[PDB]
Amino acid sequence: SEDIIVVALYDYEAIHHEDLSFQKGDQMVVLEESGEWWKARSLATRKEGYIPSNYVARVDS
Repeated sequence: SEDIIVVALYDYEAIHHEDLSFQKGDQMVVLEESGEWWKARSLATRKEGYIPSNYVARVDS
């Protein structure tokens, strides 16, 4: 029973309305699945926005 939580493997700063700045070793949950831009919620701040999946890793935690 996996889930849609990913981890940011590199630092990234937001740049839009529902954007999200994560870090090189951050953890975020995904709210929906899409192309390379996934919408997730950063648990470190309970916020949520976009995150380039090309520099992230999907996991069930």
